[PDB]
Amino acid sequence: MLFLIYRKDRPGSLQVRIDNYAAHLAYLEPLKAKIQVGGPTLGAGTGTDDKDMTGSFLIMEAESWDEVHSFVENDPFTKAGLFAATIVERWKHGKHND
Amino acid sequence: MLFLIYRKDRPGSLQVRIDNYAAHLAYLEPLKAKIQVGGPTLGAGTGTDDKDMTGSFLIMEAESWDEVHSFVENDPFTKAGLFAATIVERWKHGKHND
Amino acid sequence: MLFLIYRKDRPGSLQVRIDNYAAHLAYLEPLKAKIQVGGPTLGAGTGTDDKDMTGSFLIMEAESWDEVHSFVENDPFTKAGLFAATIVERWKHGKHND
Amino acid sequence: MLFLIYRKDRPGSLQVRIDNYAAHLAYLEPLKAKIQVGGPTLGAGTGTDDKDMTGSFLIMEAESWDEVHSFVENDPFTKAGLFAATIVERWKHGKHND
Ligand SMILES: O=C1C=C(O)C(=O)C=C1O
Ligand SMILES: O=C1C=C(O)C(=O)C=C1O
Ligand SMILES: O=C1C=C(O)C(=O)C=C1O
Ligand SMILES: O=C1C=C(O)C(=O)C=C1O
Repeated sequence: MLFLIYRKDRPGSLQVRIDNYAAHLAYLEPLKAKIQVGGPTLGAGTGTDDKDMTGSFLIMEAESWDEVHSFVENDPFTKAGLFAATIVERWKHGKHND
Repeated sequence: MLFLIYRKDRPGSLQVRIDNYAAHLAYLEPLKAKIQVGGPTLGAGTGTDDKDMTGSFLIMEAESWDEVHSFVENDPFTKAGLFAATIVERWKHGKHND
Repeated sequence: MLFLIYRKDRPGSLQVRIDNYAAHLAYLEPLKAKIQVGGPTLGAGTGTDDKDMTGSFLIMEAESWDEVHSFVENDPFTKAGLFAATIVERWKHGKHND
Repeated sequence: MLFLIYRKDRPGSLQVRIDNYAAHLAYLEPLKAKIQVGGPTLGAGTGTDDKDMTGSFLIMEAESWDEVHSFVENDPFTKAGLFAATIVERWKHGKHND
């Protein structure tokens, strides 16, 4: 069972993301087996550096919305108040293929 | 250059999705090389059938927002008025790995 | 200083909303002076009854994102795990008028 | 019948908003009777000037999703490719009051 987890940083908070980035990745590390796809959303331009990060997107396995809820609630990014938006959706790969 | 393309169906419009589903997939077919990840969002429960579809999510390569804009504008789903929400974000895979 | 606070219920959770609706309104009651606009989003059709509710939208005064964060975190609806999406934006009335 | 219409500008496109702002307001002018609430979302800080605008939010009367769809499709802002996100929801004022 897969979930899309989309979270967008509040304006002006890039430094909060940076300050908590190592802790965020350490929080994801034990969960890596459950994360199918993951990475930051990016802002203006073509840059792909740390300074270009504007949010977090993951596709993750979970047994329940309760599990997803706790995962989100316990993220260092969430606890730091980084995000202005959070969107979660149950999801599956298209079964033809795209 | 990758973009997240998230689109959520209007309420009560599952039959519109069904009616246009073959055309939508035919529209995606020539673009398949550019689509890294793709599939429907799903609603209540654990079902993964056609009746459980509530929207469309894709991660796709494009050279420009203009290209993404046209791709969205020309989708049979868009032309049928299926969606209540559309969210597009530039994005990259996390470069450690998750 | 005004914020849009948009929150959409998880699929299949209308009964959670109902179960917590009185508590939610009681939670908003002391804050009513700060809420400029408020009401539920509605689903398919033209109905405007309790059964048609699909989420919560408010425009509210706050002195800080920290205040908004706590307001959201302490809502009976949030504690019950009602929502799949939460979007917050600083906002102002257009100064001509619309 | 009321709809929330939420639209967020693409990154780096503040100047597109500025360039099209007069045309946007002229497009809204004949519709003003149908718009209950309207204004720009705002970004970082406490500023409320043109430079602080990051998107458009309206609450508007319409007889149909088809009407909302056309309204969005015909906006100078939409035609200019200003937006990264568009969210539309049927909505009503809470009938106690908040
Ligand atoms: O692969 C898919 C891609 C989509 O966009 C959709 O809506 C449904 C699918 O099965
Ligand atoms: O892999 C990643 C996953 C995230 O959630 C993030 O925010 C940044 C990354 O590089
Ligand atoms: O009133 C307004 C309405 C809008 O849609 C906008 O973008 C800016 C404003 O000032
Ligand atoms: O006024 C209201 C405010 C809310 O947040 C809600 O969910 C329902 C209502 O009727």
